[PDB]
Amino acid sequence: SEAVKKWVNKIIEENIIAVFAKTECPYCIKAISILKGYNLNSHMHVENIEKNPDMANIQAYLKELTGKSSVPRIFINKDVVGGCDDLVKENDEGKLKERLQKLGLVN
Repeated sequence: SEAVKKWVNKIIEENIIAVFAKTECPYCIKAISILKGYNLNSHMHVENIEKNPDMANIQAYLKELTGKSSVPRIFINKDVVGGCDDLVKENDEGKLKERLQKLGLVN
């Protein structure tokens, strides 16, 4: 409960780019690949919450934070990006690059 929330928080707060994912999910894989395409590997953490005894608790907390329980769930500098579709929209429309520029992750 408190333990789960603290664990999720630590992932989000200690990594500039935090992705919560599940096993063999093409939208998780696509989102992570897009982010690595910006050379973000050094500041990215991917957590597979399907391989976790508390998956449902984690998903419920992600829904409390973001409005959705599904993965992938993507945070950038603690800001909610959302899922892969949200990432695609931001990427295509220049918003992702702008985010990353403000973080010094992209020129």
